[PDB]
Amino acid sequence: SPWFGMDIGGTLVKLSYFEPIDITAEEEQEEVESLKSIRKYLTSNVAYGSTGIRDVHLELKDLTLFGRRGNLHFIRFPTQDLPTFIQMGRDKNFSTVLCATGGGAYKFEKDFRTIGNLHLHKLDELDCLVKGLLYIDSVSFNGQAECYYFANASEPERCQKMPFNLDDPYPLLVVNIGSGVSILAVHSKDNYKRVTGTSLGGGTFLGLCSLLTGCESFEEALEMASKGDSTQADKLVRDIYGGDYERFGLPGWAVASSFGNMIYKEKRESVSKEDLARATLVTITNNIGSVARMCAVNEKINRVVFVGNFLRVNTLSMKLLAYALDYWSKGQLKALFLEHEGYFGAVGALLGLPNF
Amino acid sequence: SPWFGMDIGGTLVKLSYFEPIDITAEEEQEEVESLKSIRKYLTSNVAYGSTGIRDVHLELKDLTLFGRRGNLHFIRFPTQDLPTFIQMGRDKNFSTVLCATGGGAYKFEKDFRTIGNLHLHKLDELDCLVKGLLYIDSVSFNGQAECYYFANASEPERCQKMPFNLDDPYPLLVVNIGSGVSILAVHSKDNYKRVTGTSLGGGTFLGLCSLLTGCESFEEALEMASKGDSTQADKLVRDIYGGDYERFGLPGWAVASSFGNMIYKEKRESVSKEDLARATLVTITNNIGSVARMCAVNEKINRVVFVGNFLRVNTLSMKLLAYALDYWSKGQLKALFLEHEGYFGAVGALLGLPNF
Ligand SMILES: Nc1ncnc2c1ncn2[C@@H]1O[C@H](COP(=O)(O)OP(=O)(O)NP(=O)(O)O)[C@@H](O)[C@H]1O
Ligand SMILES: Nc1ncnc2c1ncn2[C@@H]1O[C@H](COP(=O)(O)OP(=O)(O)NP(=O)(O)O)[C@@H](O)[C@H]1O
Ligand SMILES: C[C@@H]1CN(c2ccc(Cl)nn2)CCN1C(=O)Cc1ccc(C2CC2)cc1
Ligand SMILES: C[C@@H]1CN(c2ccc(Cl)nn2)CCN1C(=O)Cc1ccc(C2CC2)cc1
Ligand SMILES: [Mg+2]
Ligand SMILES: [Mg+2]
Repeated sequence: SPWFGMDIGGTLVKLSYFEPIDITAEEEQEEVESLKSIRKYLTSNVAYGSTGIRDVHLELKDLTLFGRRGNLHFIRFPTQDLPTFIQMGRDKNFSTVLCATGGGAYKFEKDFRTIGNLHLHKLDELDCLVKGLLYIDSVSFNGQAECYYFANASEPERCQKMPFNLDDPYPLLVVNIGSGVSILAVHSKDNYKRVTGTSLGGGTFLGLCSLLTGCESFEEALEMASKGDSTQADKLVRDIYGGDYERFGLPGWAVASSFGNMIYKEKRESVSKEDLARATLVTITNNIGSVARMCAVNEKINRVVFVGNFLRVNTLSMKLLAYALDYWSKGQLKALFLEHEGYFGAVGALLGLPNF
Repeated sequence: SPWFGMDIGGTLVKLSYFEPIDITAEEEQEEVESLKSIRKYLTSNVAYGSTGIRDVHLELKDLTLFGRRGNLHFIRFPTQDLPTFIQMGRDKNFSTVLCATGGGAYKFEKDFRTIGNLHLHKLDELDCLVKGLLYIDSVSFNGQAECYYFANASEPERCQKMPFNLDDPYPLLVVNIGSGVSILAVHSKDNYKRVTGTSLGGGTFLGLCSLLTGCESFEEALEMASKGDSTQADKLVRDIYGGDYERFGLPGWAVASSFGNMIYKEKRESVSKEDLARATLVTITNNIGSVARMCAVNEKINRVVFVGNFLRVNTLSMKLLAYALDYWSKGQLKALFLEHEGYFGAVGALLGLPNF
């Protein structure tokens, strides 16, 4: 049986697949054509159907897992297309213990059981996130750091991505930005809590963008936002005060009211779709950073790691988060990021396989 | 000189006016026609021009202030129309010490000084809020409680507005929902801090609503929202899990992703403008309640009072706030509201008049 871990989220399915590379001669005889066909299909394609993608650059090579050497692969596709995945799974010449997490492990349990003799084991979506994150960081990204930060995030001429060491990772605030946001306080390998969450997450960015701009993809939304000026939509401190609000240390450039200039008909008429995309991104990202900061201060944790796919190919939000956390905490908190940010739940699920 | 206090916000100007009612015979001789004309104009009209409104139901009658008996009046108009107000102020037969707060006391300082021999004294917008709130509560609302809560906010068949006693008001978390949000921790009459704020406030509700629905007023936006179903736009916990997320006590009805269903083209095509208005209101209100709760827990304050004009004629948001704070704090925090919620800064400004 192939070794998969699966995180079925509200928006995306993430799949970790361990490809053995130490297959012997007698081991290839004792394996069925369908097992060979699935291994060949997964490793010889980087697009699967019309919406599946293997993130080739994330592959972990020559990993020893469960006493075998192999490569760990990272694949994603829309949860909306899970029926197609399950149909392909029921197809002839494919007849497995599947560790699954995320909400969809429960919602689609009965659908996975249409695959004959498949054994589905549901695991908790935040327990899998924790052990996946700790595992990838422990094995490294092919010898490079899994974790990084933006050095000198206050100065743009200096702000550069730099590796960050998490060899003693506790305590840790994990901010999981998916469709919504979950915020976790990790005190040990076996001691963590969901301290809170927010419903203003990646799905809010994509949903509002689509309504406001007509964009048809996450990437198109980000490309619109990169061209925009959020201050066309947002009311700033200087629009209210005429400059800084000195008494409480609020700089004139801080957003006083997100989309607050859109109360004026003449401004709604002059704002561009790119401006609205950028205002949506800034609004969502700042609120996440602000909630993360309050949780860090309350939990007394100074390391905040942001994960989830809201941040993939999204350097705008990452830099905004890095700069904001540093500025508003007056340097007391650091924003940390992880190369495998969207996949930790899927890896954690795969790690539960020995328990079955 | 008439006794005014003025709070010039990013969206609305609030004006408190003290009308003396113990004017003697010899006092009426020694007063100028312009002073008489302004008193008559203010007390004989409830609409001023096309956008000024006197909130007659809020009037405090037979108040003793600065050793005089009179009535305290509450008037509001859009900051956008302040040029008209200043022009009327420069008009002949109107030729005052004006205590002003809010950002616009600084932004429009030079404009107020076009009124000859007017003396403008700027006061801080949150210091004025505190002393105004404490003062109105101390004098009562014509003998009724200024402060109220929604009893049994978890049960709708029982949930009713009830008076709340703030005779010993400290400590207190004050959540000021204007264009944006400021959150204050009040420990004594002279000891308070702005613990944080959020840029997702009343101007976000009105701005996003106008973009999403075409509504042209705050009241039209609220009326649209009252007819809508936010779950048409929002992705709920049960849309992701199929039911409750038991492990972390998240009910199926909780919003997992605000506007998160709008990532699907077919749902954007079926959602109504009323649904989007309601989703905007729920998103803004829940985020405010959530931020207020984190601040209360961190500050160790169990009384949270919500003020600002986002909540005027807005019982939907008030009940949402009451229910949410009670539910998510498991009954440890109570949402408190104030009858004069939009005007405390203007009253605080007026109270600074003796210092000049
Ligand atoms: N190709 C993509 N398609 C859709 N959303 C994308 C894509 N790439 C990035 N995103 C963003 O990533 C978010 C989904 O992140 P993800 O961590 O996979 O959440 P999820 O697990 O599907 N949801 P959840 O149930 O809340 O944990 C979306 O809301 C988008 O903001
Ligand atoms: N007639 C109205 N016109 C505009 N907004 C209204 C009106 N009635 C209620 N509101 C709401 O009340 C909000 C303004 O509240 P308010 O407390 O007066 O803020 P402000 O002082 O003008 N802004 P700020 O500079 O942040 O303190 C608006 O954003 C709307 O959500
Ligand atoms: C429980 C928290 C805090 N909520 C409030 C609301 C009002 C108040 Cl007064 N307090 N808290 C708002 C919603 N929440 C969330 O976690 C939303 C949420 C749930 C579930 C997910 C992921 C799918 C797992 C992602 C996101
Ligand atoms: C300083 C706070 C917190 N901000 C962040 C952002 C990122 C991070 Cl990481 N942390 N905090 C977001 C903005 N803020 C505000 O107060 C916004 C704000 C300013 C001013 C007003 C009123 C006009 C007085 C109303 C509202
Ligand atoms: Mg997820
Ligand atoms: Mg204000």
